[PDB]
Amino acid sequence: MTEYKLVVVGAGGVGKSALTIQLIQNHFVDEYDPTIEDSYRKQVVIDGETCLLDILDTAGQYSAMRDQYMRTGEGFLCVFAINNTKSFEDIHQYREQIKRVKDSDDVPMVLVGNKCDLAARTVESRQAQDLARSEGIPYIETSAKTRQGVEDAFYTLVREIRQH
Ligand SMILES: Nc1nc2c(ncn2[C@@H]2O[C@H](COP(=O)(O)OP(=O)(O)NP(=O)(O)O)[C@@H](O)[C@H]2O)c(=O)[nH]1
Ligand SMILES: [Mg+2]
Ligand SMILES: [Mg+2]
Repeated sequence: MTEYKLVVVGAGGVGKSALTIQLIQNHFVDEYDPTIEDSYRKQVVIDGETCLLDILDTAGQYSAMRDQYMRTGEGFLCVFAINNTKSFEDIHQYREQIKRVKDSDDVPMVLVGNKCDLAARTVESRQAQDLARSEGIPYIETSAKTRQGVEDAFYTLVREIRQH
C-alpha cells in the first residue's frame, strides 16, 4: 500500500507526542515523557484509500541529528503551542531547516497550533494564520487533550502530500 512518511517537529513540550498518541491510540498522555525518537506505523483508510502512516515523533530537545529524519521525511507537522510564544518563534527555524535539508520550499507541511483547549493563550490565531499564509501552508489548531482538530491536522498533511 501507499505509505506516507510523516514527521512531527516543534519545540520541546508543545505536544508533538500527545498529538501522535491521540491519533494512533485514541487518548491523551497527560504526563511528562520527553521523546528521543519514536516511530508509529498505522494502517488507515483516508478518503477511501488504504495507506500506511509512518509517523516519526521527534525531539524538541539533537540538532545535527535532525538532518537525517528531515531528509527522508515526506511531509511535516510543524507544531507550536498557543500558550507558548517562544515555541511559535522556534517553528520558523524548523521550517527553514527542513527547506534547507530537503533543498525545497515545496515540501508538504502543516502549521499546527496545539493546546487550543487552554484558556491562557499567548499566540493569536491571526499571527499564525498570516505566517502560514505567507509560507503557502495550511494552519490548523489542535488539542491533543480533547482530540479537537487532530485528524484534521494529520489528514490534511496527507492530502497535501497527495496534492504535491
Ligand atoms: N492542555 C493540553 N496539554 C497538552 C496538549 N498536548 C500536550 N499537552 C501536555 O503538554 C506536555 C507536553 O506534551 P508532549 O506531547 O510530551 O510534548 P512533546 O512536544 O512531545 N515533548 P518532547 O519534545 O520533549 O518530546 C504534557 O504535560 C502533555 O500532557 C494539549 O493539546 N493540551
Ligand atoms: Mg515528545
Ligand atoms: Mg478517547
